[PDB]
Amino acid sequence: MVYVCHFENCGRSFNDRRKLNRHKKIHTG
Ligand SMILES: [Zn+2]
Repeated sequence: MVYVCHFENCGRSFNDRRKLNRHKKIHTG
């Protein structure tokens, strides 16, 4: 699935769950 890291430190979009899941770590630590 595609997801959008529209968060207040990124404003990015990622055409894969693996690419958002691996990136979301950088917004948890
Ligand atoms: Zn992001």
